[PDB]
Amino acid sequence: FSCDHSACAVRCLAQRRKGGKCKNGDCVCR
Repeated sequence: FSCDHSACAVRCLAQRRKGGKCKNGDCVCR
């Protein structure tokens, strides 16, 4: 397990969230 900024970034931009960022595991989308 490892909160990758890339994975979240893509998973965010793909969910119509203009991407996001990881926070100690919590993938925030903004």
